[PDB]
Amino acid sequence: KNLPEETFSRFLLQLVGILLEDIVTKQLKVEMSEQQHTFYCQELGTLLMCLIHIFKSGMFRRITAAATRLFRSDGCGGSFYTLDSLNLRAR
Repeated sequence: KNLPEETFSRFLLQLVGILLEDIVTKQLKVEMSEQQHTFYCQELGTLLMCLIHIFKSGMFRRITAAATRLFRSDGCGGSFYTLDSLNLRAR
């Protein structure tokens, strides 16, 4: 028995995990071009803007209450991008 809010928040956060683990460790020439890297940055920008509008506009309350309980808890046995891995990628 899984909640819909859990599925939405896990999907968005694993997508940020994908984008971050791509943007950090992938070389600027031998894999992607310059326009591809700028589009990576633009995609992650509009994704975090959609996440901010979800976390701020107040029409989405259950999604925030879902995110508060899974940001804080650990990854399920390493089967998820846990939060401090995203902090390593951000730092």
